[PDB]
Amino acid sequence: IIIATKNGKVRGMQLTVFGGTVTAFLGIPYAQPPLGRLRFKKPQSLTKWSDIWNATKYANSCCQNIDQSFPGFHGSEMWNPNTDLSEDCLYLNVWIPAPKPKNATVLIWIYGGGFQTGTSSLHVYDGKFLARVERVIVVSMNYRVGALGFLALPGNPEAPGNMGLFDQQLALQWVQKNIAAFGGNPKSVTLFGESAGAASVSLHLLSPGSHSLFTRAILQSGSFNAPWAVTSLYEARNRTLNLAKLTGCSRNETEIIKCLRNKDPQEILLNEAFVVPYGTPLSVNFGPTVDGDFLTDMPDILLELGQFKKTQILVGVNKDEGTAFLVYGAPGFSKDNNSIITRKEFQEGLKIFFPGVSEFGKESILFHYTDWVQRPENYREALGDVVGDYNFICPALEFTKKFSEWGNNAFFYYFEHRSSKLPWPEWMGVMHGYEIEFVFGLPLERRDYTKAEEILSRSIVKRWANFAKYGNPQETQNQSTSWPVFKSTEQKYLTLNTESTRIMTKLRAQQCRFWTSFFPKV
Ligand SMILES: *[C@@H]1O[C@H](CO[C@@H]2O[C@@H](C)[C@@H](O)[C@@H](O)[C@@H]2O)[C@@H](O[C@@H]2O[C@H](CO)[C@@H](O)[C@H](O)[C@H]2NC(C)=O)[C@H](O)[C@H]1NC(C)=O
Ligand SMILES: *[C@@H]1O[C@H](CO[C@@H]2O[C@@H](C)[C@@H](O)[C@@H](O)[C@@H]2O)[C@@H](O[C@@H]2O[C@H](CO)[C@@H](O)[C@H](O)[C@H]2NC(C)=O)[C@H](O)[C@H]1NC(C)=O
Ligand SMILES: *[C@@H]1O[C@H](CO)[C@@H](O)[C@H](O)[C@H]1NC(C)=O
Ligand SMILES: *[C@@H]1O[C@H](CO)[C@@H](O)[C@H](O)[C@H]1NC(C)=O
Ligand SMILES: *[C@@H]1O[C@H](CO)[C@@H](O)[C@H](O)[C@H]1NC(C)=O
Ligand SMILES: CCCC(=O)SCC[N+](C)(C)C
Ligand SMILES: [Cl-]
Ligand SMILES: [Cl-]
Repeated sequence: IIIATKNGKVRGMQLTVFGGTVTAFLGIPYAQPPLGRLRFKKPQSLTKWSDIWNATKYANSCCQNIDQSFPGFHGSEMWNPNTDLSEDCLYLNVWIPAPKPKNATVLIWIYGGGFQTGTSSLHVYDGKFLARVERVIVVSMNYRVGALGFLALPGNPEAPGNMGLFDQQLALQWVQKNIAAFGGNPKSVTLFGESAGAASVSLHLLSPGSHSLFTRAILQSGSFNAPWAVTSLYEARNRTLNLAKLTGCSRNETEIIKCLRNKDPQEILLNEAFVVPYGTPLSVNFGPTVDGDFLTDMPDILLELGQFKKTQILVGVNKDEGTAFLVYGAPGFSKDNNSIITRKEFQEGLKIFFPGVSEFGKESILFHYTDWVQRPENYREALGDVVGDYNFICPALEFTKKFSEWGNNAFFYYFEHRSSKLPWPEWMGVMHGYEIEFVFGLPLERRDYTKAEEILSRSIVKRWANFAKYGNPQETQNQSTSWPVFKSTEQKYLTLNTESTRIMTKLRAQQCRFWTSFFPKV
């Protein structure tokens, strides 16, 4: 099938899904390749073409270091790019129902990866199931990551910072100007993403330039107020310079960029890892910064003072968000044994996750998380919760609380089902990033998951779809639990699992009081 867009014609491909058919347009360019003099600069508008652009395969993934901690292991390799890496990577994908819809709601996915990795061609981000089952149009895009996408030199158009965020924004603009041609409704666009993707979504809720580019937002395990989500102006500076020295580019800050623009992508990727003296396993070396363009002030200030797009949001986290990072630096941990660690190892673990923190700061963490209720796995579980609560759960809850205080309906979920096919060991539980497959409906495919998981995925897909279409995450036909709005007082949230869905209140009340009130002082 051939669709006519503002920049030219594009041909897609037909896909057979669940006895039906979906039309996919993989790899549509949405900006001039950020190459040469364009490296480090904001994305430039694309040059219109003649003839038909074949959008029948995923495009290149942006340059990024790859996870090599477990060669041959599907647990980690499933997140690695499955497409050739290249600086020429500003492309997006579109999955539309068949027959062509007339005014369908649009779901725009923004992948996570700590702003350093990720790509939209991953198997778990395939939008064809949603396009098929819910008749929504699914869009996803690749955006620059790492130094190539977030190198910051505030005020300098050569390397202003947040380039990756601008790529996402330019992609959202593309949908505004072109989605109607694919039978989509530019007035009904819901953004959703996980981890850094979620933090990205939350930042679009704060960026004036993105206000008119979408309707609603879904944030899975992430928000800009997460401690790893925004790079301080000081950090950015010390990192841009450290990268300069490491590539023999130290200089006129503008000449520094000119020098870096001659370096080979690999030389840059190779040195990104040492810009931080003692980084944590989250390793967000180059991320969003208050640039004065995309972000006009410290996000915490904007959130606190109600300066953001007023709309409905759906926010949530997984039960064991932190476990996954333990095997990437925490001493005594391993995906090949029960990882029963000691108090001493736990203490060294804190050193790893809280590098620049005072000794008293770490002791307070120990004090708060070690009042045992003896059990050999006490420290193993405490460290996991420490990492999860500090980096994801508490920041997500705080964001939800503050956001809803300004009148908008908000819904919060607590994902507690561990995939029956999870490659990681049992002690890691309901891991970070493993609810994604349920949202994209992979379990709907019987060729693979238990019956219970198929049903769970179906319910989630319906709730996510209803939220996108109507701003209300309900499943109204199968006598399902009603999802209550989250309010600052009651703080009700919904648990998602195979057993039975429940309405609970004040998730991690004691732990977040610690991370949100006390800790920020030390
Ligand atoms: C800001 O950066 C300095 C310099 O970092 C060093 O040079 C970079 C290019 C990279 O190779 C880093 O690994 C180097 O550390 C940091 O100061 C260094 O701190 C480490 C701590 O282990 C020490 O070993 C070095 O001697 C220090 N180098 C200098 C010149 O002071 C500094 O810590 C960074 N600032 C912050 C807030 O972390
Ligand atoms: C779980 O494994 C860790 C890591 O050890 C490695 O992986 C194992 C599966 C096995 O292949 C080992 O030979 C590998 O070295 C164990 O942690 C190590 O413990 C020893 C002694 O306590 C220590 O000298 C190492 O530095 C540790 N390595 C690190 C940094 O984790 C851990 O003891 C194992 N847990 C169990 C079952 O006790
Ligand atoms: C696009 O695919 C069609 C398939 O028949 C082919 O004819 C055409 O040459 C392709 N376009 C390019 C530029 O290769
Ligand atoms: C799509 O729906 C919007 C309202 O949500 C409406 O304004 C627009 O005309 C519709 N587009 C179509 C079907 O032409
Ligand atoms: C509702 O229940 C039916 C049959 O009991 C099931 O096949 C279907 O998947 C469910 N629909 C949703 C949206 O969960
Ligand atoms: C590095 C710790 C384990 C991970 O989270 S790997 C990537 C996960 N995701 C891309 C889904 C955010
Ligand atoms: Cl102390
Ligand atoms: Cl239910």
